[PDB]
Amino acid sequence: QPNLYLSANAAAVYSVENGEALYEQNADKVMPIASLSKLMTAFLVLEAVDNNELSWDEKLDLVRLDDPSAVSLYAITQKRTWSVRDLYSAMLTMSANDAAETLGDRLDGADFPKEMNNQAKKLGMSSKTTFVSASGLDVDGKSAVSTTKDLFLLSSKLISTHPEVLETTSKPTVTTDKGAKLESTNDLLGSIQGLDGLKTGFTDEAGYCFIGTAERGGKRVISIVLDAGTAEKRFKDTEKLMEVGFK
Ligand SMILES: *C(=O)[C@@H](NC(=O)/C(=N/OC)c1ccco1)[C@@H]1NC(C(=O)O)=C(C)CS1
Repeated sequence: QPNLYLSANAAAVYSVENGEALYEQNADKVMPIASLSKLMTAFLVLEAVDNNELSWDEKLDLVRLDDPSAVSLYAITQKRTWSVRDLYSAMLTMSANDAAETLGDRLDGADFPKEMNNQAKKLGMSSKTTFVSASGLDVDGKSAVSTTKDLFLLSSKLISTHPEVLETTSKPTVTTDKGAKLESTNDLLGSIQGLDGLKTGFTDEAGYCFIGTAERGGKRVISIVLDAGTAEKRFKDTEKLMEVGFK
């Protein structure tokens, strides 16, 4: 494998076709993942719509977060009622934590972390993965953790099961029906040709994290960057991983 000099502590890029690694650094090491948890929440929201168990047009009131300081749709808008569609978009574009928690609570109430971990097992993720909340916020001091290998398995399963997820994560801005603008945290959209996802994350413990995905000519790759040093460097790391991915 090539000799990359990444900011990330743990990183890898995989070809979706055979699931095989084109670069791996610390790909078995258990890492905090933070807002990357929202990809499991998206999967379960998309499953519930397909199962005739949830409506895109259902109106829900945002749940209140124990810390009013965290990134939240409510603080940006002063608007409490939102459709499932817009909460889903907010979760994936700007990483609104209260959107993610409102969706998880609607799906399974208090038991939603159990459902995330049940589904982690069904998707082939190892027992090193632990989800604690729909948003990736710590609960009872407990943090969501995984590995780049398990994160790949979740990502590729999300994309092959619900390809329409990329219709949301490929957009630099999502405008809801009523005109609210939801700006994506993925600053590489429009910079790498073929890049259409997937999810950012950051906490002090997790560092700056990003799962990316791009397809050129039938070939899809998924890159995972964990614990980069700055908000810009997880993207510079991704640029290097995409270059290896399409070599
Ligand atoms: C997901 O990781 C989420 N992070 C936080 O809400 C958060 N938690 O700290 C305990 C935090 C602290 C400082 C900034 O966020 C979203 N992560 C990011 C990002 O990927 O950079 C943004 C832009 C929205 S919050």
